[PDB]
Formats: sequence, C-alpha cells, structure tokens
Amino acid sequence: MKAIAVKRGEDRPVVIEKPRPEPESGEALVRTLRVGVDGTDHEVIAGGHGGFPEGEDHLVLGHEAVGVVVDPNDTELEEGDIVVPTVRRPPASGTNEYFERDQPDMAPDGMYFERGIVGAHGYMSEFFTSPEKYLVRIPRSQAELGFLIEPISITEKALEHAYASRSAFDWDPSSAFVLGNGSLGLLTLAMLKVDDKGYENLYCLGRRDRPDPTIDIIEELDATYVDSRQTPVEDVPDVYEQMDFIYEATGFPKHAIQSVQALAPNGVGALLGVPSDWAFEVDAGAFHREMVLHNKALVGSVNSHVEHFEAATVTFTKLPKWFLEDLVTGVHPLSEFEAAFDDDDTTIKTAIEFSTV
Amino acid sequence: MKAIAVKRGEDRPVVIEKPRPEPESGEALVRTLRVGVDGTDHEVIAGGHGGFPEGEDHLVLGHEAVGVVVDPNDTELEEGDIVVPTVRRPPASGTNEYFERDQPDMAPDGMYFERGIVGAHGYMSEFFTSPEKYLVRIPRSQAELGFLIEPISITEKALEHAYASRSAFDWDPSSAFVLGNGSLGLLTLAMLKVDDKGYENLYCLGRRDRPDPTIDIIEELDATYVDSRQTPVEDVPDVYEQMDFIYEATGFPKHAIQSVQALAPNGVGALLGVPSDWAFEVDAGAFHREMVLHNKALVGSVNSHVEHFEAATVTFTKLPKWFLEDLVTGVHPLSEFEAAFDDDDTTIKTAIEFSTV
Ligand SMILES: NC(=O)c1ccc[n+]([C@@H]2O[C@H](COP(=O)([O-])OP(=O)(O)OC[C@H]3O[C@@H](n4cnc5c(N)ncnc54)[C@H](OP(=O)(O)O)[C@@H]3O)[C@@H](O)[C@H]2O)c1
Ligand SMILES: NC(=O)c1ccc[n+]([C@@H]2O[C@H](COP(=O)([O-])OP(=O)(O)OC[C@H]3O[C@@H](n4cnc5c(N)ncnc54)[C@H](OP(=O)(O)O)[C@@H]3O)[C@@H](O)[C@H]2O)c1
Ligand SMILES: OC[C@H]1O[C@@H](O)[C@H](O)[C@@H](O)[C@@H]1O
Ligand SMILES: OC[C@H]1O[C@@H](O)[C@H](O)[C@@H](O)[C@@H]1O
Ligand SMILES: [Zn+2]
Ligand SMILES: [Zn+2]
Repeated sequence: MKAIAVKRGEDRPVVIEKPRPEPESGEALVRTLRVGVDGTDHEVIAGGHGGFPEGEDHLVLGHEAVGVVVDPNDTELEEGDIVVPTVRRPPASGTNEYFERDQPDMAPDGMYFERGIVGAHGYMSEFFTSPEKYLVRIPRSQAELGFLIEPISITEKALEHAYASRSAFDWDPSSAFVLGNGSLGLLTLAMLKVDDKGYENLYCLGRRDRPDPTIDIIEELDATYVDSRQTPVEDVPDVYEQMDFIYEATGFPKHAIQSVQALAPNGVGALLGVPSDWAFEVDAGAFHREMVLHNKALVGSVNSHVEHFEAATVTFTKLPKWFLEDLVTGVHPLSEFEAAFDDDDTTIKTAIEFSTV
Repeated sequence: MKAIAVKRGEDRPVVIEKPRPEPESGEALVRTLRVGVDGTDHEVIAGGHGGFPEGEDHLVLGHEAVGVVVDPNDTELEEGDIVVPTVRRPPASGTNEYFERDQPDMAPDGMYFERGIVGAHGYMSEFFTSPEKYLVRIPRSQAELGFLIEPISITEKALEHAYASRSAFDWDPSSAFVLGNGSLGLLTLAMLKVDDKGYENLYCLGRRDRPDPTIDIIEELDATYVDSRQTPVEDVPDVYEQMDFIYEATGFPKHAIQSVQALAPNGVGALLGVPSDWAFEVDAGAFHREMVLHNKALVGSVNSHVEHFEAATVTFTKLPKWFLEDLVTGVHPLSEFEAAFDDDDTTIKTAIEFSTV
C-alpha cells in the first residue's frame, strides 16, 4: 500500500510503499477515507515536535482520520462502519494506569505514543489497524468531513476542564476570546457560538491584512476580529472588554502569560498551543495579583479521548453548513497530495482523500 | 470604647476612643474576645494593601475575630452565642449580584469592602455590630482560638476551587508542597496532613537558619523543610520530587510562575499570596509547554464565605493540640497590645485579647 511519510534527515513529505497491515485479536482493519492536516503536523515535518518510531527510517504522518471498517475481525464492529480513531496508544513498555483507567489523554511524557506524531506511525496510508476500544463509530453522513471530529474533540476536552475549574461558584460568562485564526481557533470560535453557556460577544485574534478569508469567517460568525499588531492581548480590555473565557490556540508563549490581564474577574484561560522556546521580561507582580485578587484560573489541555469524540459528533451537527464549506479550503486526492501541505494565508483546513465510501 | 487603629500619615497602631455602636435591624451587638494578626494586617499598616474608609482619619484594624453576642436585637442569634464574623460587606453604593447570590468572596475590586482591610473599620474594638447573615456560630469550646477560623476558611475555599479544577478526571495526588512558613502556610500544612485526599509526602518552603521554631513545627508534622536559598522552587523536582499540589503563601511573584516547573503532570497550584510589584525574565516557553503538555492548572483564590467558615470548625477539631499550642506564640491583653505587632522570626501567630467569656 501507499503511505505519506517524512524520512529521517529529509524535509518534505514523500510517498513510500509498505505492506498492508493485518489485524491482531481485538483489532479491526480500516480503509482510510480522508486524513486532515493541522499545525501540529507541520511542526512534526519541521522537527519542532514529536519523534520517529524506534528503529524506523520514517514516520507515516496524519492523526485526524476517518475510515471505513473492511474487516471487523473478532470485534463488535461491523463491516462498513464509519470510524474515527483516537490518537494515543500505549508505549513500548506496555499499558499503564492512564490506559487502564481509560484516561490516556492525561498520561505524561514518555507514557504514551501518538499516532502520526510521536513514536508510532499515523493514518496517511491506504489501510490501518486499531483496537476496537480506540475506534469511535460516527454517523455515516459525517464521513466526508469526519477528519474534523478529532480537532472538535480537542476543544470538547479543553472546555470540560476549563468549565470544571469554575464549578465551585455560580459562573455566568458573556464574553469569549479565541487567540489564533488557524483551523483549531476557527473551529473553536464556531463551537463557542453554539455553546450552552450563552456567550453574547465573541472575539478572535489574528495578524492578517484584509482581504483575508480567515477574517471573513470571523465576521460572518458575528465575531470581532482583533489584529494583534494593532491591539496586543494585554490592551484588549481598554479597547474592547474584559473576557470571561479565553482559549489560546497560537502557540505563542507571550499569550499564555498576557491572557491573565485580558481576563475578567473570575474568568478562566484554556491553553492549547504547542509553544516554541521564548523568554521575555514579565511583570510577574501583575500576573500574580490578578490571579489571586480576582479569582482567576489558567488550565492547560492536550489530546482527548472517546467521550470527547462522541460529544464532537453532536457538536458537528450544530455547526453552520456555510462555515464547514468555508473552513475546508481543499480536499486533495492522493495523486496531488503535496497541495495539502501548502501553508499560505488562503489555505485554512486541508485534507487528503485516499478513497471514497 | 477603645479601639486599635492606624491613622492617616501615621506608621504604627495606636489606641483611639470611639462610641459603642448600636445595632440596626438585622444586626447583633458582639463583644470582642480575641482578634488575630496576620501578614495582610502588617501590609495594611505599611500602606502596601487596602485603604481607609471614605471621609475617616483612621482605620480600625483586625479581620480575624471571635466574639460573644451580647444583644441579639431582632435576629435569630441568642445571648452568649460565640460567633466569628465574615470579612466582606457591600460597598457604599449598596448590594450587588455577588452579595445577592451569597458569593461576596467572588466580588471584584470596587464591589466590596473588607472590614479591617479596605474601606471599612475592622474588629479590634471592644464591641462591634454585624448583620446576622455574616455572623457564623461556632462551638463554644473553640472560643479561645476562634480567631483561627477565618484563616482556616481561606484554605477551605482555595482547596475547594483547586480540587474543582481537577474534577473532570481521576486525580489521586500523593505529594503536597506549601510555599511559605508564615501563619497561613503553617496552618495549611497541618490541614493537608489531615486532608481526605491522602497526601503521603508533605514539604514546606522557607528561608530560615536553624534553630527556628517554624522549622520545628514543619518537622514535627513529619514534613520536609525546604530552604529556598539552597533549593529554589524550579529545582525541587531534581532534589526531592514533583509535587501534585502546590499552595503558594509567600506573596513572592517568582513563586507564582516557577511553581509550574515544580508541579507533577496533571497537578494544580493554588495561589493565595498578595504580591508586591516585581519583574524578571521568564522562560515563557517552558511555562507554556508544561501547562499544556502536562494538563496543569493554576488557580488563584481570595477571601471566603459562610460555608468555608462552617467547614473550618470541623477541620479545627482534627488539628493536633500540640500544633495549636506551638503556632500561637502570644496572646496579649489590650494593655500590651503593641507586642502583638512584633514581627521577629520567633513570633508566629499572635492575637490581642479584649475580654474573656
Ligand atoms: N493541545 C492540543 O491537544 C493540540 C491539538 C491541536 C493543535 N494544537 C496546537 O494548537 C495550535 C493551533 O493549532 P492550528 O492547527 O490551528 O495551528 P495553526 O494553523 O498554526 O494556527 C495558529 C495560528 O495562530 C496565529 N498566530 C501566531 N502568532 C500570532 C500572533 N502573535 N498574533 C495573532 N495570531 C498569531 C497564526 O497566524 P499566521 O498564519 O498569520 O502566522 C496561525 O494562523 C498549534 O500550536 C498546534 O500545534 C494542540
Ligand atoms: N488570598 C487571601 O484571601 C489571603 C488571606 C490571608 C493571607 N493572604 C496573604 O498570603 C500570604 C501569607 O500570609 P501570612 O499571614 O502567612 O503572611 P506572612 O506571615 O508574611 O508569611 C509569609 C512567609 O513567606 C516567607 N517567604 C517570603 N519570601 C520567601 C522566599 N523567597 N522563600 C521562602 N520563604 C519566603 C516569609 O519568610 P520570612 O519571614 O523569612 O521573610 C514569611 O514567613 C501573604 O501574602 C498574605 O497577605 C492572602
Ligand atoms: O501532540 C499534541 C497534540 O497535537 C494535536 O494536533 C493532536 O490533535 C492531539 O491529539 C495531540 O495530543
Ligand atoms: O485582603 C485580601 C485577603 O486578606 C486576608 O488576610 C483576609 O483574610 C481575607 O479575608 C482577604 O480577602
Ligand atoms: Zn491535531
Ligand atoms: Zn487574613
């Protein structure tokens, strides 16, 4: 079968050939339909995040996948089921308490692999296998955009933890601010529009000149576009308003620290970005004082698990159809796979199509 | 009646004379027994925190109080009830949603007064009044050390919020690290020893040379004393271990930021300190990366309310008797009130006695 991989020392994705895998007991064989590309994938290709499997000269890319079950083997899945795989798997040493208690998304560094990212091959191959417990059935009509279930699930987890942090008092937020206008930030903005908490005012930070299709999406959702070159995060309360909820999806470490100044009293910031190294002079006193005197919280979140994927299938149905059309700028057949890895301003969410249902 | 106050421009507490107050409808008259002194009081005297009541030349000090009801007026309290007052009261403008929903501890800057601290006279007077809703009845046998109920309640709130932040997954901590060896830090250390979460290893940060009575208390509780001059917070995981729970009670802003490096994966830091201004160069990337990739949280907390005071009466009963004896280094009659404001290394928790039951 064909697969899309990065090779050691090499800089770009290439096609390689590999044998079709065979499922072990408890595993199904899945034929890949479509696999998305996100900012983490680009960082993996560049060497900034993740790592190769032990003793392999390559890493098959891709972690946002949807496929169709072609051999259920000895599992309770059925032929033709549409499934989305979870990303984390036990490391070489074997299972541990995080996997045993069904919370691998909470496992620390060195106690997991992530398929397509660290220590294990991803899903950009014509076929893959996985244990049934890590395959989430989704409605058949979500198959075409089913690679979106994974990134939606990321936000489902982050919101669960951020909201838990505010559960000891009566918190009623009215404003939310998403930092970043990438595919995660834009998806999250749309999710916040339909969130049960009832946000009245939505804002999204970016650094683009008009005309720009990410700006168009933000404004079409009735949110306010904030240009960080004009209005830095710490200045936002003066120009706009204090934000009850902040979701950081830039990977820029200054935003992690400055978010505390933009937060309203009793607010929470959720941090999702995978950051680069960075040092600067911070007013630590201002950070400290705001956290304490105004009962603020900062919560970091990574990965997600089955319950979050399930929740994502419900959230998907609530998202506007125009939005899903505008977000996905290109779905490319395997013959033109290279195009999926373009990263210009007019490219938002891309995917590669391996096959159709 | 006599009261202990700081005067505008003046630098030390002095005795002043004031009329005995008369309770309005819904208020009781309370005869003060004992009033504690903490680090926040010292900061109030020095001008670093809080502020005077509008149009007054002085501020009566004291926020940690216990008293006996001498006139229940038209309330459901009884003559001779032992009560501890809460600290926050509505501002000049009147009630707001935080007071109406019974969560004044969540009110932001400018939407509350704190008695003895900001905008309203405290409890270091022979008598005071308060609304019944802000008077918490405590067991009569806790009267002598009843000024401890307030600081215990601070920690009851902080733990409620810190633990809420970890409630979306199965969190089982084994190690806790208290930053600071003041009266709040030491009380919190003892509370963590008896906490239901079942901490196995306790640690406390200070910067004292032996012999020192705070070090003795830490070790007598079977905790490990960590000298910040030898082992800074960020280095603690290398020398000792990563900490599941951190409680910051130093008011030093470097600790607010560096705590993230000492936290174990999935851990939380609670921030309580009232900080001074401070700026330094931080590895923001390291802060950001640890928060996200290891699902960490930071929660700030201030003040407390009735439910936390109630909980404190239960926690009080569980604290070792030797500990309460060693913590309270001096209870001073009003005739020697000045001694309560000494701040040498051998002075831990002090109080002033106005009367006895
Ligand atoms: N925690 C998790 O489980 C998890 C899951 C998925 C993704 N992630 C991470 O989350 C982040 C977002 O993912 P993504 O796929 O949306 O990545 P992305 O496509 O790279 O989006 C990041 C966006 O942030 C913008 N940005 C960067 N610095 C900015 C600044 N200073 N001011 C305003 N905007 C700025 C960028 O704008 P420009 O294009 O103009 O530079 C870019 O569009 C990445 O760090 C990714 O690795 C984490
Ligand atoms: N959030 C709230 O609702 C609330 C409630 C009560 C108190 N507070 C605040 O919480 C803090 C603690 O209260 P407290 O009454 O215990 O105050 P405290 O008596 O001043 O205790 C602070 C302790 O921290 C130690 N410390 C300062 N810097 C240190 C460092 N770099 N390394 C190691 N130890 C250091 C000090 O040691 P040394 O004596 O050796 O200098 C001191 O013993 C204060 O900031 C206070 O204002 C807040
Ligand atoms: O590698 C950190 C994170 O990167 C994201 O793009 C993936 O969606 C997550 O599953 C993963 O945990
Ligand atoms: O002023 C901030 C805090 O200082 C503390 O000492 C008091 O115990 C709290 O009631 C108060 O909210
Ligand atoms: Zn991703
Ligand atoms: Zn206090």
